[PDB]
Amino acid sequence: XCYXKTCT
Ligand SMILES: *C(=O)C(CNCCN)CNCCN
Repeated sequence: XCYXKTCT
């Protein structure tokens, strides 16, 4: 998930 550039 890139939800806040978190790109997990
Ligand atoms: C979120 O985008 C992640 C994939 N990592 C980013 C680059 N491939 C997939 N979903 C989160 C992990 N379960």
